[PDB]
Amino acid sequence: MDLGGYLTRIGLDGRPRPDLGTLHAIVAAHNRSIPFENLDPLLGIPVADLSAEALFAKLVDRRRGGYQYEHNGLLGYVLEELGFEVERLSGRVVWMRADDAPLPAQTHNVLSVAVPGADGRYLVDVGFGGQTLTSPIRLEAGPVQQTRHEPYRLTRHGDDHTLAAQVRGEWQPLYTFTTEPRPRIDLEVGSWYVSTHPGSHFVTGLTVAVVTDDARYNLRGRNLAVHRSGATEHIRFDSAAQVLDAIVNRFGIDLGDLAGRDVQARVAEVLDT
Amino acid sequence: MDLGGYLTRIGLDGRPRPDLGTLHAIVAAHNRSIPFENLDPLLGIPVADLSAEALFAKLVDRRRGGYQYEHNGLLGYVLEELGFEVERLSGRVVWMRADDAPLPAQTHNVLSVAVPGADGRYLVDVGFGGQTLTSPIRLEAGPVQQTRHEPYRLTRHGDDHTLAAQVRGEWQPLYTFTTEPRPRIDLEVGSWYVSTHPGSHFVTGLTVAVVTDDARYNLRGRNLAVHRSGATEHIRFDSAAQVLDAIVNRFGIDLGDLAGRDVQARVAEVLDT
Repeated sequence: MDLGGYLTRIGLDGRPRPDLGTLHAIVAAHNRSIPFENLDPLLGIPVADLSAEALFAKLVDRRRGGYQYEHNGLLGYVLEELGFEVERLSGRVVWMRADDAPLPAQTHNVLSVAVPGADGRYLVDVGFGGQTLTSPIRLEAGPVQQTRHEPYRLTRHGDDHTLAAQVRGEWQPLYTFTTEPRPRIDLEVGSWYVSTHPGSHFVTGLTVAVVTDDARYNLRGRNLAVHRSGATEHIRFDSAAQVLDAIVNRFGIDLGDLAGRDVQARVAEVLDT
Repeated sequence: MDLGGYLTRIGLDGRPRPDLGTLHAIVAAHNRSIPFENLDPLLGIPVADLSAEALFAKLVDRRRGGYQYEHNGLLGYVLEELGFEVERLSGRVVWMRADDAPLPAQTHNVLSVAVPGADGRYLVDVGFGGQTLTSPIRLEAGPVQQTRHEPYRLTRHGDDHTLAAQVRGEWQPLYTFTTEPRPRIDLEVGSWYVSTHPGSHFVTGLTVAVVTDDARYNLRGRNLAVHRSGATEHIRFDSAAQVLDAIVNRFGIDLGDLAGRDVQARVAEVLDT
């Protein structure tokens, strides 16, 4: 594949080896280089094709970001090519959901990754957005595990795992998942739903995110949240133009890709959704 | 009156001539260089002495900021020494007060400045905090006047003037005042009230502010608001430690003269007040 293109995109060079050190370095570089964004579903463009060709073309060659299926799909292919053993998993997002809420749809995709020298498996997820994992963690229920940012924890009931993050001193469940490997088509059916259902969070508004060594950035509509050590920031943009400026210059997304779609007018509709 | 310390403090040099250009330059330099702060009243230290000796020693020599009486007190002495003619005025703060609110106390102090060779007088106020005037304006009721930032406007009913600012598109009355010149003692009585009454805004919590060319900054307790072109920001500090960090490193306040008074514990008490 075009790993050279991917490695350049994320600010690495040369062929890295399939070891744990490389896994950490790639996750960190991906985190800071390729943003989470849902401009395609926002603009009525489905995310239907999760092939390597499609994902490299968009997230690497066209300097766009993507959402969960695009991020982890891409990284899945990259890690495989490099020599890691990769299974694609699906999950249900429970973030900020009430204790008694209906069961969510399977709308997430994460990776279970092994190094050739079988020291168990690692959860890898660079596609959850602003609160995405910034390190690989051991796919092992029980222990609190440190990362490049906040502590995270896996717990399980049978094969139903829950990933939680310690967000500003408070533990928050993010999503649940099983370890049953999923074929690409089942991920594509999920992605069709998330990118086209008129009630989908990723159809009804705009989410853009990126994570640097120092901070998590998460834009929803006009509202940019920043979580840094010791402080939160909330930046409220006045209008769609400022949002578009942030998209291009803060988040590094080329909107030339979306010529003739009236991005600015659609962003205006979702400032507060 | 040595003015060299003051001029260095605000990032100017030499001896500027008492003209309109100098008045604009000094206001702008003061705005960015000496912050609004009420650390003394917060810590039970009254602001009682508005002599040149007291105000220069604190706001210049000790690299502290100050509140309304200290700012406009200091600038009044500076402007007189340079060859301007200065009257000190008092006023009542009406910002965000209901139409049927009781009459406020006289808690503000502003300057009416005559520039040699120029008609009329100029309102100068570098002590109102985050929304303080960033240009001198003509002390003339009626016309909308441009500043380095937003438009401001004086209006008059009898001898009571109202200063208003167009804040993010909305006209907001800030304070009322008369043009009766005030003796220092009457200002000191006001400052005694503002710095010692247990219900005073400047006794019950922490207020720090500064204004740069690009933004207005206003901190209350743990909450920093920023108004800039196209956006507002709200930064929430985790604890007093980060607030003190901001006081020293962002606002440039030397806390050395407060050694031995446990500034951090007092700030901790008022993060949410």
